[PDB]
Amino acid sequence: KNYARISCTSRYVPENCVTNHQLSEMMDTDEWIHSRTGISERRIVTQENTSDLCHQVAKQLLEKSGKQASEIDFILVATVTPDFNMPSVACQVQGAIGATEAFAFDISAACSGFVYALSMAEKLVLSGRYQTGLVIGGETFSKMLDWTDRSTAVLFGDGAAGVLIEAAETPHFLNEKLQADGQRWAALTSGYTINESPFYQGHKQASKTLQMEGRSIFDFAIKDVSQNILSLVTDETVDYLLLHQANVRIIDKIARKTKISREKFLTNMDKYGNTSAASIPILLDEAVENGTLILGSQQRVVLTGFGGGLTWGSLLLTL
Amino acid sequence: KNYARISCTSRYVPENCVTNHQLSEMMDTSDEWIHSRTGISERRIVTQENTSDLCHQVAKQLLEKSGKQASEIDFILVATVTPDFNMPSVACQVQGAIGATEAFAFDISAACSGFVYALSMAEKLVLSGRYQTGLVIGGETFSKMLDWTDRSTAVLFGDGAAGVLIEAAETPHFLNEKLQADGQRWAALTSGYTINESPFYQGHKQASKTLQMEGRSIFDFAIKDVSQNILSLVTDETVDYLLLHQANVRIIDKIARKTKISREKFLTNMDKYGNTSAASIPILLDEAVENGTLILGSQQRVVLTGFGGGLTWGSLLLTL
Ligand SMILES: CCN(CC)S(=O)(=O)c1cc(C(=O)Nc2ccccc2C(=O)O)ccc1Br
Ligand SMILES: CCN(CC)S(=O)(=O)c1cc(C(=O)Nc2ccccc2C(=O)O)ccc1Br
Repeated sequence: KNYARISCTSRYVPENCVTNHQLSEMMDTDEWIHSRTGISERRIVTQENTSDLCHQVAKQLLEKSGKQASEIDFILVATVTPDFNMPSVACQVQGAIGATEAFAFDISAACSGFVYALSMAEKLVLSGRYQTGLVIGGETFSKMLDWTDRSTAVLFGDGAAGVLIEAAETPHFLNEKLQADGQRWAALTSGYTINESPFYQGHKQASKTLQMEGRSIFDFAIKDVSQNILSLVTDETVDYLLLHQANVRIIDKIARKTKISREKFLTNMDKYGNTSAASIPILLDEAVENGTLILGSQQRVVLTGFGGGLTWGSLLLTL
Repeated sequence: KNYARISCTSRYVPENCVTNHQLSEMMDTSDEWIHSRTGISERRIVTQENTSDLCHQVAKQLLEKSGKQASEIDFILVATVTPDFNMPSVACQVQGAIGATEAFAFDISAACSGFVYALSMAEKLVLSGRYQTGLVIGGETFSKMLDWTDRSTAVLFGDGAAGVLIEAAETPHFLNEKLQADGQRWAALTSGYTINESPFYQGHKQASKTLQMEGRSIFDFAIKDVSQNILSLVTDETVDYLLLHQANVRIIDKIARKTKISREKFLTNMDKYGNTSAASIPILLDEAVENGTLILGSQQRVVLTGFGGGLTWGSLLLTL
């Protein structure tokens, strides 16, 4: 019994809802934002940090699935906006829910973090040493954004979602391709921390607040992510695709390039905008609560993420 | 042929070298004060390199020493809690600088247990049959995260990195592992907080990024929980050497006594490097291979055990 499947899904975002309207009044930018990106509103934290969000997801997953915290063999969080560098968010969550038996760590892979982490989760299970784990992508990008730069401030939201993953009799994780190219890392940065020790003599002026090269990542998505997807499926072999919800125009393009039915690409960024590592799991959980996807349906679903790094990767799983 | 094994090791620390003598003039205290407390004589401190650079060198050296081509690498894991950016990972930055164009890459956050956590992870990856060659580097630039006025913590840490090449093998090398965590104590050991000053945030948080360390809580923690962790894998009979996080030799002394394992088997490293966090074990590992103390493909029973922020701890039992 070596195979793994997703056994439960859960999401949690902050109740504070911020509209393009609100952001524009505040910024001076009207809903060219929506036609530009497919975004209408995101959720923004007013009191929560990232562990607060991931906690909720962890708590909900235990509730809905009816497992004890002590069943969890491990907890991976894919974030790039953790409360601290140390402790990891996962350790904070692991404490908060009393999963005494779990080891936990965070995975740093930007918008690919949830796919990378679900992939690593699958390996931890295939080994036979671990049966049950929680994988959660969570992010509070609002504390990284320079809110007076309308270029990006409008793009990102805060949120969190994840899944419970347990061992199974039959395979579900069918294939995967994980890729990266740090020869283009310049294109999407955040969270630089400046060394001001008495011994440091560099005066590097990297930003602490997020910064992206808009044209580069966009171009990178269409060409590279499209090839990565086609590396796993054609239209005949996939039923749905949950892509990192970073821009609806990317979704459109990737669909035409890949010749995969546009209908099959679920969308979400209208309500949540770009929540990075959280984006796929949020979408996933909505689609399940919508009734679009059903655990055990055997629907053929590919999850594909892409973002800073640069990183990208796809999973083909039968649900 | 799906068993990970360590096929090569290497390490890199900045050139700038800060002796107790120096800190003691700096911090206005004595040579002996520093030494008595830490058990350390000198340690390396960056002056122009970030974690990504220290890891770069490591990867670079593992490539040259193993005579492997970067294009052969399938994955790069970096254990670090002091990255250049949160995004991109140090792992990716390294992956760019060495043209490992075929490898995917990410960071693992698990503080002073990172290397062990990460090594464990590479085993699963290789074990799956999807990947055969990977770099697993622990590197840390913790000097940027200390209040250098405080002789209490700042005299403890040094910078640097070091890691291993892992390759697929016919015969299993990784025998047993136990990874543990206790987030109910995460307050004990913290760094790198980052305050939300968004226009929407109405919370009220102070936030030195500078480390906060509850000394005796984590000292007693290490002596108790680590010991029990080490014993669930081996006893004195079934181990040749143990590579532990180099936090403070007195922890290594007390743990030896609890486990009832020969003290000479616990390799020790800290005089000249100080506490290098995720770096500590893989640097100890490369020195020991220099000495010839450890010999690759000898079948020496070895256990690498880490413990640190989280709280995290964990041990790998592998055959060298
Ligand atoms: C030609 C596209 N341009 C406007 C429609 S844009 O470059 O300004 C732009 C371009 C992107 C983009 O390509 N984003 C990403 C691409 C890959 C991975 C992650 C992202 C992300 O936004 O997180 C998002 C928003 C805008 Br506005
Ligand atoms: C009672 C112990 N005291 C002096 C012997 S101490 O708190 O100053 C101290 C206490 C520790 C310690 O307990 N460190 C750790 C414990 C668990 C995990 C990691 C570490 C680490 O320092 O990396 C290390 C050095 C000193 Br000096």
